[PDB]
Amino acid sequence: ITGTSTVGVGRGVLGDQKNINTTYSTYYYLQDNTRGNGIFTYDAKYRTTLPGSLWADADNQFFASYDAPAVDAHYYAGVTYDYYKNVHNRLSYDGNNAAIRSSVHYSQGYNNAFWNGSQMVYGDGDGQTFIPLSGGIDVVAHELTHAVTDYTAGLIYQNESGAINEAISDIFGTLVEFYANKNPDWEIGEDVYTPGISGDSLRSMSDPAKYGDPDHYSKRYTGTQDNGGVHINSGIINKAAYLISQGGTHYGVSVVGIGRDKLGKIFYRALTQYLTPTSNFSQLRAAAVQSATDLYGSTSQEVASVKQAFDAVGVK
Ligand SMILES: c1cnc2c(c1)ccc1cccnc12
Ligand SMILES: c1cnc2c(c1)ccc1cccnc12
Ligand SMILES: c1cnc2c(c1)ccc1cccnc12
Ligand SMILES: c1cnc2c(c1)ccc1cccnc12
Ligand SMILES: c1cnc2c(c1)ccc1cccnc12
Ligand SMILES: c1cnc2c(c1)ccc1cccnc12
Ligand SMILES: [Ca+2]
Ligand SMILES: [Ca+2]
Repeated sequence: ITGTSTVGVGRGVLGDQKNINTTYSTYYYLQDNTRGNGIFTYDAKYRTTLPGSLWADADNQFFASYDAPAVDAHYYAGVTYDYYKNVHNRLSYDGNNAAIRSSVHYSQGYNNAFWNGSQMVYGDGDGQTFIPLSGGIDVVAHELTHAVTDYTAGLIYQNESGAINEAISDIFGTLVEFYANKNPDWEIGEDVYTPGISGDSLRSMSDPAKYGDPDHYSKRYTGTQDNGGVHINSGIINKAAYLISQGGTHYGVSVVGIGRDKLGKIFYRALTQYLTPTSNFSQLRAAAVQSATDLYGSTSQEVASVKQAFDAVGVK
Protein backbone atom coordinates (compact mmCIF):
# COMPACT_ATOMS: atom_id res chain seq x y z
CA ILE A 1 0.00 0.00 0.00
CA THR A 2 1.10 3.67 -0.58
CA GLY A 3 1.95 5.52 2.67
CA THR A 4 4.84 6.61 4.92
CA SER A 5 7.55 4.34 6.42
CA THR A 6 7.22 4.00 10.23
CA VAL A 7 8.63 1.87 13.09
CA GLY A 8 6.22 -0.14 15.26
CA VAL A 9 6.94 -2.41 18.20
CA GLY A 10 5.52 -5.72 19.31
CA ARG A 11 6.33 -9.13 20.76
CA GLY A 12 7.31 -12.31 18.94
CA VAL A 13 6.22 -15.92 19.52
CA LEU A 14 8.81 -16.47 22.36
CA GLY A 15 7.56 -13.20 24.11
CA ASP A 16 10.61 -11.09 23.03
CA GLN A 17 10.09 -7.40 22.20
CA LYS A 18 11.25 -6.15 18.79
CA ASN A 19 10.95 -3.18 16.48
CA ILE A 20 9.29 -3.69 13.07
CA ASN A 21 9.26 -1.62 9.86
CA THR A 22 5.60 -0.69 9.09
CA THR A 23 3.74 1.64 6.68
CA TYR A 24 1.14 4.15 7.88
CA SER A 25 -2.00 4.82 5.80
CA THR A 26 -5.06 5.22 8.17
CA TYR A 27 -3.80 1.94 9.77
CA TYR A 28 -0.17 0.76 10.39
CA TYR A 29 0.60 -2.20 8.05
CA LEU A 30 3.28 -4.91 8.29
CA GLN A 31 4.91 -3.52 5.16
CA ASP A 32 8.72 -2.93 5.41
CA ASN A 33 9.75 -0.46 2.65
CA THR A 34 13.42 -0.41 3.84
CA ARG A 35 14.33 -3.71 2.09
CA GLY A 36 14.18 -4.07 -1.74
CA ASN A 37 10.64 -4.01 -3.18
CA GLY A 38 9.43 -4.47 0.44
CA ILE A 39 8.53 -7.17 3.01
CA PHE A 40 4.78 -7.75 3.41
CA THR A 41 3.09 -9.94 6.06
CA TYR A 42 -0.50 -11.15 5.84
CA ASP A 43 -3.20 -12.76 8.00
CA ALA A 44 -4.66 -16.04 6.60
CA LYS A 45 -7.21 -15.99 9.54
CA TYR A 46 -7.02 -19.78 10.21
CA ARG A 47 -8.01 -20.50 6.53
CA THR A 48 -6.03 -21.84 3.53
CA THR A 49 -6.94 -19.10 1.03
CA LEU A 50 -3.71 -17.12 0.35
CA PRO A 51 -2.35 -14.61 0.97
CA GLY A 52 -5.21 -13.25 3.16
CA SER A 53 -5.19 -9.59 4.31
CA LEU A 54 -2.13 -7.34 4.73
CA TRP A 55 -1.51 -7.24 8.49
CA ALA A 56 -2.71 -3.97 10.17
CA ASP A 57 -2.88 -2.46 13.71
CA ALA A 58 -4.61 0.91 14.49
CA ASP A 59 -1.76 2.03 16.88
CA ASN A 60 1.53 0.58 15.39
CA GLN A 61 1.62 -1.77 18.45
CA PHE A 62 1.81 -5.55 17.94
CA PHE A 63 1.57 -7.09 21.46
CA ALA A 64 -1.64 -9.23 21.10
CA SER A 65 -0.94 -12.99 21.30
CA TYR A 66 -2.66 -13.11 17.80
CA ASP A 67 0.08 -10.68 16.55
CA ALA A 68 3.08 -12.78 17.71
CA PRO A 69 3.55 -15.01 14.58
CA ALA A 70 3.09 -11.95 12.26
CA VAL A 71 5.79 -10.00 14.16
CA ASP A 72 8.33 -12.86 13.80
CA ALA A 73 7.51 -13.73 10.12
CA HIS A 74 7.96 -9.98 9.29
CA TYR A 75 11.10 -9.41 11.43
CA TYR A 76 12.92 -12.69 10.53
CA ALA A 77 12.19 -12.13 6.77
CA GLY A 78 14.08 -8.80 7.24
CA VAL A 79 16.99 -10.60 8.99
CA THR A 80 17.14 -13.15 6.15
CA TYR A 81 17.07 -10.36 3.49
CA ASP A 82 19.98 -8.67 5.45
CA TYR A 83 21.99 -11.93 5.47
CA TYR A 84 21.74 -12.52 1.66
CA LYS A 85 22.46 -8.81 0.86
CA ASN A 86 25.26 -8.11 3.44
CA VAL A 87 26.96 -11.56 3.13
CA HIS A 88 26.40 -12.78 -0.48
CA ASN A 89 25.53 -9.49 -2.29
CA ARG A 90 22.13 -11.09 -3.16
CA LEU A 91 19.12 -8.75 -3.34
CA SER A 92 16.13 -10.82 -2.08
CA TYR A 93 15.44 -14.39 -3.22
CA ASP A 94 15.48 -13.67 -7.02
CA GLY A 95 18.59 -11.38 -6.97
CA ASN A 96 16.38 -8.45 -8.13
CA ASN A 97 14.74 -7.30 -4.83
CA ALA A 98 11.52 -9.35 -5.25
CA ALA A 99 8.96 -8.44 -2.59
CA ILE A 100 8.98 -11.00 0.31
CA ARG A 101 5.42 -12.04 1.17
CA SER A 102 4.50 -14.15 4.24
CA SER A 103 1.10 -15.40 5.48
CA VAL A 104 0.60 -16.48 9.15
CA HIS A 105 -2.28 -18.26 10.95
CA TYR A 106 -2.51 -20.64 7.95
CA SER A 107 -5.19 -23.32 8.68
CA GLN A 108 -6.04 -24.65 12.21
CA GLY A 109 -3.29 -26.26 14.31
CA TYR A 110 -1.05 -26.84 11.23
CA ASN A 111 2.38 -28.26 12.15
CA ASN A 112 4.20 -26.90 9.06
CA ALA A 113 5.63 -23.92 7.16
CA PHE A 114 6.47 -23.71 3.42
CA TRP A 115 7.40 -21.69 0.32
CA ASN A 116 4.38 -22.16 -2.00
CA GLY A 117 6.20 -20.93 -5.18
CA SER A 118 5.26 -17.23 -4.52
CA GLN A 119 5.28 -16.64 -0.72
CA MET A 120 6.01 -18.04 2.75
CA VAL A 121 3.19 -19.69 4.65
CA TYR A 122 3.25 -20.45 8.46
CA GLY A 123 1.00 -22.68 10.52
CA ASP A 124 0.41 -21.92 14.23
CA GLY A 125 1.24 -25.56 15.19
CA ASP A 126 -1.09 -27.73 17.35
CA GLY A 127 0.54 -26.28 20.57
CA GLN A 128 2.14 -29.69 21.48
CA THR A 129 4.29 -30.75 18.46
CA PHE A 130 4.82 -27.05 17.46
CA ILE A 131 4.13 -23.43 18.38
CA PRO A 132 3.75 -20.84 15.55
CA LEU A 133 6.57 -21.83 13.15
CA SER A 134 7.65 -18.21 12.34
CA GLY A 135 9.03 -18.18 15.97
CA GLY A 136 12.17 -19.97 14.61
CA ILE A 137 14.68 -17.77 12.69
CA ASP A 138 16.21 -21.00 11.20
CA VAL A 139 12.69 -22.08 10.06
CA VAL A 140 12.05 -18.67 8.38
CA ALA A 141 15.49 -18.66 6.65
CA HIS A 142 15.09 -22.38 5.69
CA GLU A 143 11.83 -21.63 3.81
CA LEU A 144 13.08 -18.40 2.11
CA THR A 145 16.19 -20.37 1.08
CA HIS A 146 13.85 -22.72 -0.89
CA ALA A 147 12.94 -19.55 -2.88
CA VAL A 148 16.70 -18.81 -3.43
CA THR A 149 17.25 -22.45 -4.59
CA ASP A 150 14.17 -22.39 -6.91
CA TYR A 151 15.49 -19.18 -8.62
CA THR A 152 19.10 -20.52 -8.92
CA ALA A 153 20.07 -24.27 -9.12
CA GLY A 154 16.34 -25.24 -9.35
CA LEU A 155 17.16 -28.57 -7.52
CA ILE A 156 14.17 -30.93 -8.13
CA TYR A 157 12.42 -31.79 -4.81
CA GLN A 158 12.93 -35.57 -5.11
CA ASN A 159 15.67 -38.14 -4.26
CA GLU A 160 19.30 -36.82 -4.08
CA SER A 161 18.66 -33.40 -5.73
CA GLY A 162 15.75 -32.96 -3.26
CA ALA A 163 17.96 -33.99 -0.28
CA ILE A 164 20.52 -31.33 -1.44
CA ASN A 165 17.59 -28.84 -1.76
CA GLU A 166 16.63 -29.57 1.91
CA ALA A 167 20.31 -29.48 3.08
CA ILE A 168 20.85 -26.04 1.43
CA SER A 169 17.77 -24.74 3.34
CA ASP A 170 19.12 -26.26 6.66
CA ILE A 171 22.66 -24.89 6.01
CA PHE A 172 21.52 -21.32 5.16
CA GLY A 173 18.80 -21.42 7.86
CA THR A 174 21.59 -22.22 10.40
CA LEU A 175 23.99 -19.53 8.94
CA VAL A 176 21.17 -16.88 9.22
CA GLU A 177 20.57 -18.03 12.84
CA PHE A 178 24.36 -17.48 13.44
CA TYR A 179 24.23 -14.09 11.57
CA ALA A 180 21.40 -12.89 13.95
CA ASN A 181 23.59 -14.46 16.72
CA LYS A 182 20.86 -15.11 19.40
CA ASN A 183 22.17 -18.37 21.02
CA PRO A 184 22.69 -20.00 17.57
CA ASP A 185 23.14 -23.78 17.15
CA TRP A 186 23.49 -26.52 14.49
CA GLU A 187 19.98 -27.89 15.22
CA ILE A 188 16.81 -27.14 13.15
CA GLY A 189 13.59 -25.83 14.73
CA GLU A 190 14.55 -25.98 18.47
CA ASP A 191 12.68 -22.64 19.14
CA VAL A 192 9.29 -23.90 17.83
CA TYR A 193 9.43 -27.76 18.06
CA THR A 194 7.81 -29.62 21.07
CA PRO A 195 7.49 -26.51 23.35
CA GLY A 196 7.27 -28.60 26.61
CA ILE A 197 10.36 -30.87 25.97
CA SER A 198 13.85 -29.27 26.52
CA GLY A 199 16.76 -29.42 24.04
CA ASP A 200 15.19 -31.50 21.18
CA SER A 201 14.71 -30.26 17.57
CA LEU A 202 13.44 -31.41 14.13
CA ARG A 203 16.95 -32.25 12.87
CA SER A 204 20.61 -32.00 13.88
CA MET A 205 23.40 -31.03 11.42
CA SER A 206 26.15 -31.91 14.03
CA ASP A 207 24.58 -35.39 14.71
CA PRO A 208 21.75 -36.16 12.22
CA ALA A 209 21.46 -39.75 13.66
CA LYS A 210 20.39 -38.16 17.06
CA TYR A 211 16.89 -37.97 15.37
CA GLY A 212 17.30 -41.08 13.12
CA ASP A 213 18.69 -39.29 10.00
CA PRO A 214 21.59 -40.97 8.16
CA ASP A 215 25.11 -39.45 8.52
CA HIS A 216 26.77 -41.64 5.79
CA TYR A 217 25.81 -42.36 2.13
CA SER A 218 25.83 -46.15 2.87
CA LYS A 219 22.85 -45.54 5.29
CA ARG A 220 20.77 -43.50 2.75
CA TYR A 221 16.99 -44.03 2.35
CA THR A 222 16.18 -45.41 -1.16
CA GLY A 223 12.35 -45.85 -0.78
CA THR A 224 9.49 -43.56 -1.92
CA GLN A 225 8.32 -41.86 1.36
CA ASP A 226 9.13 -38.09 1.84
CA ASN A 227 9.69 -37.69 -1.98
CA GLY A 228 12.57 -40.28 -1.70
CA GLY A 229 13.73 -39.08 1.75
CA VAL A 230 14.46 -35.38 0.99
CA HIS A 231 14.15 -34.61 4.80
CA ILE A 232 16.08 -37.85 5.68
CA ASN A 233 19.03 -38.04 3.24
CA SER A 234 19.57 -34.24 3.92
CA GLY A 235 21.43 -35.51 7.05
CA ILE A 236 24.34 -36.83 4.90
CA ILE A 237 24.89 -33.37 3.33
CA ASN A 238 24.13 -31.50 6.63
CA LYS A 239 26.88 -33.59 8.36
CA ALA A 240 29.39 -32.78 5.53
CA ALA A 241 28.61 -29.00 5.89
CA TYR A 242 28.88 -29.19 9.72
CA LEU A 243 32.31 -30.97 9.31
CA ILE A 244 33.53 -28.43 6.68
CA SER A 245 32.63 -25.55 9.11
CA GLN A 246 33.41 -26.95 12.57
CA GLY A 247 35.74 -29.94 11.79
CA GLY A 248 35.82 -33.37 13.45
CA THR A 249 36.48 -37.10 12.93
CA HIS A 250 33.57 -39.09 11.46
CA TYR A 251 33.84 -42.82 10.70
CA GLY A 252 37.56 -42.37 11.36
CA VAL A 253 37.98 -39.57 8.73
CA SER A 254 39.36 -36.29 10.22
CA VAL A 255 38.26 -32.86 8.84
CA VAL A 256 39.95 -29.51 9.65
CA GLY A 257 37.17 -26.90 10.03
CA ILE A 258 37.43 -23.68 7.96
CA GLY A 259 34.55 -21.84 9.78
CA ARG A 260 30.95 -20.75 8.95
CA ASP A 261 31.84 -17.81 6.57
CA LYS A 262 33.89 -20.02 4.21
CA LEU A 263 31.20 -22.77 4.46
CA GLY A 264 28.62 -20.15 3.41
CA LYS A 265 30.79 -18.67 0.61
CA ILE A 266 31.53 -22.18 -0.86
CA PHE A 267 27.93 -23.52 -0.70
CA TYR A 268 26.51 -20.12 -1.92
CA ARG A 269 28.90 -20.29 -4.90
CA ALA A 270 28.05 -24.00 -5.58
CA LEU A 271 24.28 -23.23 -5.39
CA THR A 272 24.45 -20.19 -7.71
CA GLN A 273 27.23 -21.19 -10.20
CA TYR A 274 27.50 -25.04 -10.45
CA LEU A 275 24.43 -26.99 -9.15
CA THR A 276 21.62 -27.92 -11.65
CA PRO A 277 18.05 -29.25 -11.17
CA THR A 278 19.33 -32.93 -11.40
CA SER A 279 22.55 -32.60 -9.28
CA ASN A 280 23.20 -35.77 -7.19
CA PHE A 281 25.40 -35.98 -4.04
CA SER A 282 28.60 -36.78 -6.03
CA GLN A 283 27.85 -33.75 -8.31
CA LEU A 284 27.48 -31.62 -5.14
CA ARG A 285 30.93 -32.91 -4.08
CA ALA A 286 32.34 -31.71 -7.48
CA ALA A 287 30.44 -28.32 -7.27
CA ALA A 288 31.74 -27.62 -3.71
CA VAL A 289 35.39 -28.64 -4.51
CA GLN A 290 35.33 -26.33 -7.62
CA SER A 291 33.62 -23.51 -5.61
CA ALA A 292 36.42 -23.89 -3.00
CA THR A 293 39.13 -23.89 -5.78
CA ASP A 294 37.56 -20.83 -7.47
CA LEU A 295 37.66 -19.01 -4.10
CA TYR A 296 40.87 -20.33 -2.40
CA GLY A 297 43.03 -22.29 -4.92
CA SER A 298 43.32 -25.97 -5.92
CA THR A 299 45.99 -26.75 -3.19
CA SER A 300 44.14 -24.71 -0.45
CA GLN A 301 43.18 -26.14 3.00
CA GLU A 302 39.63 -25.05 2.04
CA VAL A 303 39.58 -27.57 -0.90
CA ALA A 304 41.32 -30.21 1.34
CA SER A 305 38.58 -29.90 4.07
CA VAL A 306 35.70 -30.12 1.46
CA LYS A 307 37.21 -33.42 0.17
CA GLN A 308 37.73 -34.77 3.75
CA ALA A 309 34.09 -33.95 4.71
CA PHE A 310 32.53 -35.64 1.60
CA ASP A 311 34.88 -38.69 2.13
CA ALA A 312 33.73 -38.89 5.81
CA VAL A 313 30.02 -39.20 4.72
CA GLY A 314 31.00 -41.70 1.93
CA VAL A 315 30.26 -39.35 -1.00
CA LYS A 316 32.92 -39.73 -3.73
C1 LIG B 1 7.73 4.62 0.18
C2 LIG B 1 8.05 5.03 1.49
N1 LIG B 1 9.22 4.81 2.07
C3 LIG B 1 10.17 4.15 1.35
C4 LIG B 1 9.93 3.71 0.02
C5 LIG B 1 8.67 3.97 -0.55
C6 LIG B 1 10.97 3.02 -0.70
C7 LIG B 1 12.17 2.80 -0.14
C8 LIG B 1 12.45 3.21 1.21
C9 LIG B 1 13.70 2.98 1.82
C10 LIG B 1 13.91 3.39 3.10
C11 LIG B 1 12.86 4.03 3.78
N2 LIG B 1 11.67 4.29 3.24
C12 LIG B 1 11.46 3.89 1.96
C1 LIG C 1 4.32 0.44 27.53
C2 LIG C 1 3.60 -0.64 28.06
N1 LIG C 1 2.30 -0.82 27.88
C3 LIG C 1 1.64 0.09 27.11
C4 LIG C 1 2.29 1.20 26.52
C5 LIG C 1 3.66 1.35 26.76
C6 LIG C 1 1.54 2.13 25.73
C7 LIG C 1 0.22 1.96 25.53
C8 LIG C 1 -0.48 0.86 26.10
C9 LIG C 1 -1.86 0.65 25.92
C10 LIG C 1 -2.47 -0.42 26.50
C11 LIG C 1 -1.70 -1.30 27.28
N2 LIG C 1 -0.39 -1.16 27.48
C12 LIG C 1 0.22 -0.09 26.90
C1 LIG D 1 6.75 -2.12 25.51
C2 LIG D 1 6.09 -1.13 24.75
N1 LIG D 1 4.79 -1.14 24.51
C3 LIG D 1 4.05 -2.16 25.04
C4 LIG D 1 4.63 -3.19 25.81
C5 LIG D 1 6.02 -3.14 26.03
C6 LIG D 1 3.80 -4.24 26.34
C7 LIG D 1 2.47 -4.28 26.11
C8 LIG D 1 1.84 -3.26 25.35
C9 LIG D 1 0.45 -3.26 25.10
C10 LIG D 1 -0.10 -2.25 24.37
C11 LIG D 1 0.74 -1.23 23.88
N2 LIG D 1 2.06 -1.19 24.07
C12 LIG D 1 2.61 -2.19 24.81
C1 LIG E 1 -2.81 -27.89 3.44
C2 LIG E 1 -3.55 -27.10 4.35
N1 LIG E 1 -3.74 -27.42 5.62
C3 LIG E 1 -3.26 -28.63 6.05
C4 LIG E 1 -2.52 -29.49 5.20
C5 LIG E 1 -2.30 -29.07 3.87
C6 LIG E 1 -2.02 -30.74 5.72
C7 LIG E 1 -2.26 -31.11 6.99
C8 LIG E 1 -2.98 -30.25 7.90
C9 LIG E 1 -3.20 -30.57 9.25
C10 LIG E 1 -3.84 -29.68 10.06
C11 LIG E 1 -4.29 -28.47 9.52
N2 LIG E 1 -4.17 -28.15 8.23
C12 LIG E 1 -3.50 -29.01 7.42
C1 LIG F 1 1.05 -13.23 -2.62
C2 LIG F 1 2.07 -13.74 -3.46
N1 LIG F 1 2.63 -13.04 -4.44
C3 LIG F 1 2.18 -11.77 -4.64
C4 LIG F 1 1.17 -11.17 -3.84
C5 LIG F 1 0.62 -11.95 -2.81
C6 LIG F 1 0.74 -9.82 -4.10
C7 LIG F 1 1.28 -9.11 -5.10
C8 LIG F 1 2.31 -9.66 -5.94
C9 LIG F 1 2.92 -8.93 -6.98
C10 LIG F 1 3.90 -9.51 -7.73
C11 LIG F 1 4.29 -10.83 -7.44
N2 LIG F 1 3.75 -11.56 -6.47
C12 LIG F 1 2.77 -10.99 -5.72
C1 LIG G 1 27.49 -49.95 5.49
C2 LIG G 1 28.68 -50.28 4.80
N1 LIG G 1 29.82 -49.63 4.96
C3 LIG G 1 29.86 -48.59 5.84
C4 LIG G 1 28.71 -48.18 6.57
C5 LIG G 1 27.52 -48.90 6.36
C6 LIG G 1 28.81 -47.08 7.47
C7 LIG G 1 29.96 -46.42 7.66
C8 LIG G 1 31.14 -46.81 6.96
C9 LIG G 1 32.37 -46.15 7.13
C10 LIG G 1 33.47 -46.58 6.46
C11 LIG G 1 33.34 -47.66 5.57
N2 LIG G 1 32.20 -48.30 5.35
C12 LIG G 1 31.10 -47.89 6.04
CA1 LIG H 1 18.79 -23.72 15.17
CA1 LIG I 1 11.04 -28.66 22.34
